[PDB]
Amino acid sequence: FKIETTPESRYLAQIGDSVSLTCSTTGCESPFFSWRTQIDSPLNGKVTNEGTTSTLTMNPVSFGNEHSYLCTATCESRKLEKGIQVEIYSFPKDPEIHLSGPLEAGKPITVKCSVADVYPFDRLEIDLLKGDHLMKSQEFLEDADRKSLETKSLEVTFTPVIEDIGKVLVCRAKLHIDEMDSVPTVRQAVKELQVY
Repeated sequence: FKIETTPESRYLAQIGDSVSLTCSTTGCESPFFSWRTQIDSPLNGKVTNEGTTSTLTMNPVSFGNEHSYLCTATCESRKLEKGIQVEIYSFPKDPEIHLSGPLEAGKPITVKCSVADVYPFDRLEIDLLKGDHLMKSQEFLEDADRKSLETKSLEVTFTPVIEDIGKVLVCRAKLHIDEMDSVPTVRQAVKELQVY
C-alpha cells in the first residue's frame, strides 16, 4: 500500500493558469481521498475522485492556491499522507523603456525601465544595458507586505554622446524562481539610440 502524486513534491504555477494535482494509490481496492492545506483554509480548487485517483484542480490559479496541499488516502484502517508544495508567480509582460525626452548628445536624459504585474517582486532583477555595458541593476529586497501584482521600475540618468549612436538600450528583467522548464525567467525590451 503506497501513495503517489504528480507532480512529485512541488509545482510552479503561473497565476491565471489551470493546474491539476493528482494523487494515486496502489494496493487498495476502494480508497477514500481527502485534500487540505497545511494551515487549513479553503482549497480554492475542485476535487474529482475517480477510482484510485483523486484530482485537485485549481482554475484559475491565484494567491489562494499558494499553499502546500496535502493528499490523504484512507484504505479501511490505514492512512497515508503526501504533500505537494504549490508556488505561484506572475511575469505576464515584457518591460517598457521610457525616455524622458529626445536624445541629444551632451544633454543628460532619464531612462526608466518598468515591468508590470510581477510576483514575487523580491525575486525580480532589472538590468539596464547600453550595448553590452551594464549601466544599472535594480533589486527589490525580500519584504513585500501582501500578495499583489506590482509594477516596479528602474531609473537611471546619463548623458548621451555621439558614440552612443547606433547602440541599443536593452532592459532585461529576470525573475529568480525555480523555473518549470519552458517557463520564462527572462524577458527583455530593446531600444535603438538615435542621438542628435
